Amino acid sequence: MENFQKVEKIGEGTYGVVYKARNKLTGEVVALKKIRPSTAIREISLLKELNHPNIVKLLDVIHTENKLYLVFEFLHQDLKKFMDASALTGIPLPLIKSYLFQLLQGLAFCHSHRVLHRDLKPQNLLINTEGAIKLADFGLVTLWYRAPEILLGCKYYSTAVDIWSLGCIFAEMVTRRALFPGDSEIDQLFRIFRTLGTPDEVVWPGVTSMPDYKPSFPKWARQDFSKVVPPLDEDGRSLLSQMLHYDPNKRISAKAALAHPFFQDVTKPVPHLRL
Ligand SMILES: O=S1(=O)NCCCNc2nc(ncc2Br)Nc2cccc1c2
Repeated sequence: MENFQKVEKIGEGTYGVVYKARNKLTGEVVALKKIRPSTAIREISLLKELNHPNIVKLLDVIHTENKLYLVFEFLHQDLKKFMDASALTGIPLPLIKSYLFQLLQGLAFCHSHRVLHRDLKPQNLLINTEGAIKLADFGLVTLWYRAPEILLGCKYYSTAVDIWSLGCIFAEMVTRRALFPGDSEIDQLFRIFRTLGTPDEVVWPGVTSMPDYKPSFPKWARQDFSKVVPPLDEDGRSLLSQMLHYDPNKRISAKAALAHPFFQDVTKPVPHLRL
C-alpha cells in the first residue's frame, strides 16, 4: 500500500471510494478501491479466481490494519459517462449490440460458476478504446436496475436478477433515458408495474405469495412494448422483453440470450472516446 501513489479520485459507491493509482514498483496504473470482516475475505478471494475478458480483473487484495484495499485493472471510462457523452447523437446500434453481447458473455461465465453480480448499473460497466466492455465491482444507491423479485422481498434470488438489470441497461442505451428511474422501493416497483403490467398469478405464479407482495397494489395494464424502446427493431425488442420477464424462472438466461437472432449480425466496432 506504500507501493501505490494515489493519482486521483475517479469514483465512489455505497461501501467504497475508487482512486486512480500507480504502482511505484511496476509503474502500472490500477484502480484502487478503499472499503471501510472474515467471511467477505474468502468471498472476495474467490472472485480473484474469476478470469474472463469481459470481467474487470481483481489484481490484488490488501488488508491493512482494518481497511480492505481492492486493486482492479484500469479502464479509461464507464458506461454512464459514455452514455452522457453520447446523449445528443446516440450510441450506434452496432455498438449497443456488441456491448450487450459481451456483457452477456461476462454474465454467462459468472453465472456458470454460480456467481452473481447483484448490483449491475451503468457505473459498474467499463469500456476501452478497443471496443471492449467489462463488468466491474461485483456486489456481495440506485434501484433503477433492481429486479422485481428482490423488490418483492425474495431472499434467495437467482442469476436472473443480473439479466433484468442488463435489460434495463440495454433499453437505457437504446433510448438515452433510464428505463425505470424510481424514487423509492415502492416507486421503483410501481414504475415497473405502470409499464409491464401489475403482475399476478397469470404471468408470474407464486407472486401473490411473496413477502412484500400486496393485494392492495394498483392494477396497471401492460403497455404497448413498441412504446418502451423505439425505434429498436423487433429482434431487439424481442430479446429485451425476454430479459424483462417478471417470472425469474422464465426470464431468459445469459447463455440462451447469446443464441438469440438479434446477435446473428453481431460485430465489434470501437467507440469514439474522449479520455
Ligand atoms: O469517470 S469514470 O468513468 N468512473 C468509473 C469508476 C469505476 N472504477 C474504475 N474505473 C476505471 N477503471 C477501473 C475501475 Br474498477 N477507469 C476509469 C478511468 C477514468 C474515469 C473513469 C473510470
